[PDB]
Amino acid sequence: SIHMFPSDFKWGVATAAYQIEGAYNEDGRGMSIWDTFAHTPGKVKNGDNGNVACDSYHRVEEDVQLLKDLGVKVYRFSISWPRVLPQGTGEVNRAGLDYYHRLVDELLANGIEPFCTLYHWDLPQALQDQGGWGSRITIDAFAEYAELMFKELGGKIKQWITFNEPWCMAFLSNYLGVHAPGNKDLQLAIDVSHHLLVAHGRAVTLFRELGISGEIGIAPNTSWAVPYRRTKEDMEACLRVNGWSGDWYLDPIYFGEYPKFMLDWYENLGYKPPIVDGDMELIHQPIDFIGINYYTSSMNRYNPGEAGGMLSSEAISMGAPKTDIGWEIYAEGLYDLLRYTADKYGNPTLYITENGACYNDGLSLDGRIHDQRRIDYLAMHLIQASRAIEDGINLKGYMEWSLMDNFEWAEGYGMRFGLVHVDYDTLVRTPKDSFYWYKGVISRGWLDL
Amino acid sequence: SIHMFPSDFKWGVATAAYQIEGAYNEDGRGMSIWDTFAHTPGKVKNGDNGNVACDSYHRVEEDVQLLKDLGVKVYRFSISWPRVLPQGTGEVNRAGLDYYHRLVDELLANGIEPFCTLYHWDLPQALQDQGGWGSRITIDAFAEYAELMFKELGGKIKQWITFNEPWCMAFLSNYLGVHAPGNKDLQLAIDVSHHLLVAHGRAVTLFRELGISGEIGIAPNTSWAVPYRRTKEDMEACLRVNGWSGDWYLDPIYFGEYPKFMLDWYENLGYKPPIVDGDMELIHQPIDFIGINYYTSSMNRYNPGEAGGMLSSEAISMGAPKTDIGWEIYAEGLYDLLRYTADKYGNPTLYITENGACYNDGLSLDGRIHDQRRIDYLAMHLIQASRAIEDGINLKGYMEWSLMDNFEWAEGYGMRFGLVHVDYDTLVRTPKDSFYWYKGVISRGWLDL
Amino acid sequence: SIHMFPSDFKWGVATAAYQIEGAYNEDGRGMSIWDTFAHTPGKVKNGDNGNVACDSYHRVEEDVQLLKDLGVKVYRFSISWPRVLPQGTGEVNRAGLDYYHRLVDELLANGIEPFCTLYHWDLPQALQDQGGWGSRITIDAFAEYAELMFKELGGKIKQWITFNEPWCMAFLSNYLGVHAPGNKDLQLAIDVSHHLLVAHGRAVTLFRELGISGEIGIAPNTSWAVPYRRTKEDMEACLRVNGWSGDWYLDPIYFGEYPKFMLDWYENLGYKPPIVDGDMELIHQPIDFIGINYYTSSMNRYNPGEAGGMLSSEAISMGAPKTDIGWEIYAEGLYDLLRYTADKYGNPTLYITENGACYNDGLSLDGRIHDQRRIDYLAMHLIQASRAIEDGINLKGYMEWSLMDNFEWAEGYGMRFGLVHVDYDTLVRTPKDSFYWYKGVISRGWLDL
Amino acid sequence: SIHMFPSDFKWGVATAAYQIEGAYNEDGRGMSIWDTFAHTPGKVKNGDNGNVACDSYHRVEEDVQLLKDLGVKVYRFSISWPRVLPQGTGEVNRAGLDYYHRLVDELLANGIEPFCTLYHWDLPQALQDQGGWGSRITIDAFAEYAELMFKELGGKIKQWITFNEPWCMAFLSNYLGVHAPGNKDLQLAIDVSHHLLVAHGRAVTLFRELGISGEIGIAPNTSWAVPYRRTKEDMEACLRVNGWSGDWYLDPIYFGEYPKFMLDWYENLGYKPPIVDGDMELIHQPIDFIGINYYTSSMNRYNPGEAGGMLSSEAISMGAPKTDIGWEIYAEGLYDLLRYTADKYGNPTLYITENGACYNDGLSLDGRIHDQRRIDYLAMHLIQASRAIEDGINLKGYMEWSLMDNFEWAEGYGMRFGLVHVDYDTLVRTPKDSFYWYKGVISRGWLDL
Repeated sequence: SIHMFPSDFKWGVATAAYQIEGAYNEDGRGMSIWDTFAHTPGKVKNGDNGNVACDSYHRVEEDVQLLKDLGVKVYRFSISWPRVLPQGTGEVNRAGLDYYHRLVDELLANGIEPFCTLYHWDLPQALQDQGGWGSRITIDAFAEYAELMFKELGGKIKQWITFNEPWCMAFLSNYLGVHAPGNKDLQLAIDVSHHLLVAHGRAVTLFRELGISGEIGIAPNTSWAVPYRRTKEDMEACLRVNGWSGDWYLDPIYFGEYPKFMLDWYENLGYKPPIVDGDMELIHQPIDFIGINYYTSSMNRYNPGEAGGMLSSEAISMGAPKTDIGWEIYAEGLYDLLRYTADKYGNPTLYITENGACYNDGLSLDGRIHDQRRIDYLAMHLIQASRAIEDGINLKGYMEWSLMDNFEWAEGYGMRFGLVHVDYDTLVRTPKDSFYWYKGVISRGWLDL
Repeated sequence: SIHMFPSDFKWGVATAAYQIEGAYNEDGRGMSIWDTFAHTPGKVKNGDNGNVACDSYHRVEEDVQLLKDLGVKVYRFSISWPRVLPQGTGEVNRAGLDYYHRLVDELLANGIEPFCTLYHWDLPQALQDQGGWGSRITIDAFAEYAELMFKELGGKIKQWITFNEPWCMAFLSNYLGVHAPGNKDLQLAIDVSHHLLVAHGRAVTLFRELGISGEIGIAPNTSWAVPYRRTKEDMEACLRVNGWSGDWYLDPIYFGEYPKFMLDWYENLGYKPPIVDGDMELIHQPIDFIGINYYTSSMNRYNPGEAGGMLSSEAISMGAPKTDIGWEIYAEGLYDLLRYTADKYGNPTLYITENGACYNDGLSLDGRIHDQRRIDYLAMHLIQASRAIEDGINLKGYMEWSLMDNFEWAEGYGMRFGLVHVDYDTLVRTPKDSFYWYKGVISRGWLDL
Repeated sequence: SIHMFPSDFKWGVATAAYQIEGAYNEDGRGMSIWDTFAHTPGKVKNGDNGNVACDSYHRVEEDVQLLKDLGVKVYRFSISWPRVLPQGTGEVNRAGLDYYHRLVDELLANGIEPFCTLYHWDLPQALQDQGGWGSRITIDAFAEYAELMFKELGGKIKQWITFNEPWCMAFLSNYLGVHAPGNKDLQLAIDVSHHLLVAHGRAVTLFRELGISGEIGIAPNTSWAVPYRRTKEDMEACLRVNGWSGDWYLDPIYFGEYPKFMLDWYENLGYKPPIVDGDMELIHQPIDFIGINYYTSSMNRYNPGEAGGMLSSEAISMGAPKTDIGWEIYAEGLYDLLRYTADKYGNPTLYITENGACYNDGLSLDGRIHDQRRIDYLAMHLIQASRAIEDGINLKGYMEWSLMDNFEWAEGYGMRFGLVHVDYDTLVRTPKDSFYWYKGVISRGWLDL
Repeated sequence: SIHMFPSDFKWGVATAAYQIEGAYNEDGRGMSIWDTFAHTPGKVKNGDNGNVACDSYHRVEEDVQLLKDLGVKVYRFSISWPRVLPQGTGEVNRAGLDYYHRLVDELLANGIEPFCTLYHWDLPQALQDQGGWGSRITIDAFAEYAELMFKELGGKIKQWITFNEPWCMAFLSNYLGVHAPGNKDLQLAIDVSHHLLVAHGRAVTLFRELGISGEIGIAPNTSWAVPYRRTKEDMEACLRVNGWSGDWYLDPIYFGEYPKFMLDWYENLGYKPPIVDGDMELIHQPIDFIGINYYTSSMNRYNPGEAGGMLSSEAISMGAPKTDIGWEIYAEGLYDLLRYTADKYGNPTLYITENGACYNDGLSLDGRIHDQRRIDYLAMHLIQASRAIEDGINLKGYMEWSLMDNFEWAEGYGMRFGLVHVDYDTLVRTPKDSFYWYKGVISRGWLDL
């Protein structure tokens, strides 16, 4: 069956600074909360860290070569805040900016549109020492940072993302303690969520004031959940899942207010966002697009007990196949999420800023990586992406997650999400079968599956 | 995650006369349309036929042993019409009835509840020579047949199914020409559908009049389809899918009228059911349960062109994993179908009379059949079955399709659906891993997946 | 493509006394030229002999069981002359006749038609000591032998073959010295050819006089050859190939004279058949059928040099695939041979008395013999057999060579021609995949290939 | 057996522009009907296209190196019409001509004789927009094209072929709709067949007028068929097979008239070639040779029903071994075809312009491709080629199909016909075992098989 895609569809791939760059202690780069976290014994699996990663800092040419070989039209990457402003504010490290300029220049020179992500969890340790995202001071620092990048790369980059996966940097980091800084405080997580949103709003305003042409948005990893039973309590239990991960950030931006149902939920628990008068108006700035980061979804039901958790929404195994990282495959969730976002936010421009599977396939004696499982996963989701477009949703692009295997945060290097296999011991890069497959999909513009 | 099942849940397994029995030309058994079809060159793959099959006719003890080893509480099987009435009517072949009595006695002796299926596509050739289901004469023959079985086994059997998968015996057989008799006439298929329904209604009436205690119903293989786009035309295109395969038979029974939308669809094409005055009232007889036969579902969209077919409903590949027979795995469709049936028909008693996967796994040098794929499939669907029960649907039982590998109709013996591996050359039966797995599920009454 | 076969087509399989029986020195059996030959160092590969073979002499029940499992309608076997008449003449060994009666009775009891072959190369050593087939005395001995068998088994057997593969027992044995007795004399080979024909004629006459109902014929292994070039000399070179192996025996029977072209060829070399006045008339007796033994054919060209040989007909490799015994696969040769025989001899009743492939496939760890190569070979030839029938040729039956692996004469036990695998060390018989395949072909009566 | 070949035998290999070149959108190359076809969803398997192919456009040196390593004396390639005349007529793209000049120069520099093929299905889309070969305008365009190439490369190339496989570009493309343009109209296919023949005749005339020394011919893929039964109707059914694919084109050229039997066949169906007065005389121009393209042949029989098709000639499976693309191996058909052509057309100069097998063998861990099946196939056919020469047929050369694996039209890249393995993902070329084998055959000039 032929799954068609628009002629002007933006095919791309994405990466993240700390996950691929390496050279963490070079050319005046300051430490980030992740350098600290990774260096802390017991925080990352096997004691892995992004010290070297894929060494992309010294392999701009190699990165771009993979990109032009893939035939990608858009490349999404992030800027390492500590690399341009080691202290988060003040002294500008030109050596860092030089790298990003060199990268962007190569991209442009090869017809690849840069999709820059300002913040991808690598907060400068200096700012963290001052309270990190828990302090409003960091909001100022981010505004300074954003303005700097807008002035530096704003003339070459016309695709900007303020924060990538707000829930992960806020709740998974400050509430669940799985990601840097590694705190376990619900209120703090809510504080961080509020401060990042204000920082975002201010960044959007600056983008507009600077008159720099292009688009700017935010990329939430809106968690999806399907109602176990057709009950009001189950549907609401599922609404809270996408509510505390996506709606919590998109609503203040689009409507100038946090989602009511979530506010009431937190309020009943004794939690409220530290809203300083004027904040909501700062956050309430029109953005050009929403970045959808999808990987999986669950089947939830209302449960007031421990099984339901803070959201009293218990997930129930569908018995579905899982990726090597343990996530269930529910391709239909992509369509459901896109449909939801399109309905609620007035069908704005949507870009799948992240979508991929974790499959640890290595090299066969063949010399190649036969990751059919990744191909199958991607194919299923691209079918849902095409479905959404056919269903009138404004999906303007798709960027599969991870160009190459990288530092998978707390999981270390064990989990592989890339199209290009990276042997971390020899740093040798070998394009997987999925690479060549995706290349063909991009070339054709359609899928015969 | 623990998927619970009611204490009184009827766990079972099913088979079909011509698919396992064998001894087609023994003890006075008359030929059926399938004996003829299978014997016709080019009709069945490799020229396979149910002459011997699994030889269950001579292995009653072996069959029952597998059943008690599995721990099954219910066993669904069918009666070979030509074996009890070689000419479809008149002379009663007691040798045939003896077999069924011996089987039923063994079942009862081992605490296994018989779930008898009167008609499973094996129409006596003698009746086919007179026009088969295209002639109203066959309706009389079936009424005679039903009455005979009700009087013979009615005292031991309290679970009766008139027709199994009406759409298959009607449309796939007389419209698509894939199954016996192998005709290609839409109107004829509609005629057959009407006549089988009248025969069903008359059989239900007889069941009531004979005062035989128990339950009686019909088992449709209601094809499921998911709307590609959230469009009225797509939703209607999907409604026609379940409409011409399930609603077309259940509506005349529950409401005393064919589904309006289907009537109009056929009418516009110049097709109408041969309704003789009084027929609808004969069909409109209350049944005790609905037998749900589920295996897969599709994703359809409206299409007036050839791609849409007669129903102008084009199926679009989900890119989902498929069984060895080529059917996509869409476990959620089970829940959707059960939910649909429960809503429309007043939440009647439901029994999943068929559900399984076609996986051709053979014996490993291990000596066992490691069919994890079948286990995974079953597990996923049982999770949906439990979901339905949790969602208030009256699902009272589950019977996985095929106790052992058998004659898969037009596919011959190549496609394996059973829990027990059957080597057709040596007729040796070896329980697969799925057998032992299902056994455990039945024993526990729940599933930890 | 469906290759149909007549409803009354005689499906069968064949064996040979010395190749399967065993018990060479039991129940008063006399030695044959093959017992002597095989016992002679250097005559048979590895020093193998038919002392035990498949031990079919003690396994009548097992033989017949394989036959009824195969679904064969006709079974062709041969009578061990030394087993019924140890000295070739005189004293009758009733113990031997008892075996054949027991075998025939079992066959008849299971609906298997016996196809008896009087002579299959096992000439009694006693007669060989008197000159063997080189002496006219043996003609008398054979007449006595034939009469004995006709009187003994004539009431149960209605299918008789006097001599099997005359060329092999004559030329390959007395001219090439590869088979028993192992002589190298062209004239002697011609003498033997003449004497066996007279013995045949006399046997046919006796068959008629005894009034025993049934059929009687001879089974030549008419070697086929295709003209390399469309030249008269090449066509004649090819005619001599089928001429000295088949025409040389069939012509005296059908026309009462040896083929002219062959007579002239031998005459020019100084060779002539020892025709005693009256002989040709004795040989010129009407037979009921011709037994065609086909396996392969070649591509020949005229060559007066050594490469052409005695017949000045040099074979040229077609580069075609070969069986494990080294014979090229030329299925079309079957049709060509049948067509030739049908044209020349007035389209008489034809029976493919031998056709199979030598494939040494053994048991896999599977426990089965996956001899797809044998299946493919048989299929190709059965397609040609069906072709011949469609082309109006009177082919009334097919008997694939070797029911089970046996003593392959000079090749010993190394070459396997059977449908049933025989482990010569343990004497265990295991039906190969070809067995089950052929069984299906016989059952259907057609072939979907 | 030694199969000898003449000392002056022209050993070669062949390729096709769109199948290997790549760089479809470079140096001003215009689109062809195949670029369009391949780019159309659902037209080519997996959505493959000749965009890159083997990238031979940028690898002239590599191509020639393989050629000199193979020891080939002749290299047959085709000119991409859209590459020299992007619009089919008018503006000459010198960049395209430069490539062909560079290739030809390298060939000549290494002692390799160029065998140029003007048309190999890649008709300029511009001409197709005007009706393509259905319009007589294209005849003019081809005449202009031919004249251009004759003037450009005529001084270096002395071996010219106007059209390659006329039946494929005509019937398979415009009647069966399997190849570009993809039409289904018998009359249109007949129109195209007529127009290409006129274009051919005009091209031959130009070749003569320009006084350019050398040879010029046409290469039909005359389909061969063997009579199932020795019946007149079957023989005629087989004559139509080679008649509508080869005789239909060769007769107007050699005799100045379409084959009578074919004319009558089409006429009875209501079809006639659009013969404009003077056309037959234009086509009736003496050619220097006939290019025989052989791969397989069938066994046909007369059949007025659907099974017989338009030609009422039903093919019957020989059960013979097949190549990986599904074609039966019938080596003898080569000899039969050559013999037929030699008899009918006055034994003109013949060149096997195409002959090879589709075997998808890839690299073993050995690092080499052990394609013994291709070697066996080639060997068998070369034996028939030698046979033809020995039989007095004027076979002056052999060119095995595909130097390297390439874009197999509608089959995409999945089917491999080359002597050199091409990994389409890495574009790495690895000589297969067949390469080294063929090299040896060319070196020796004979074959010991």
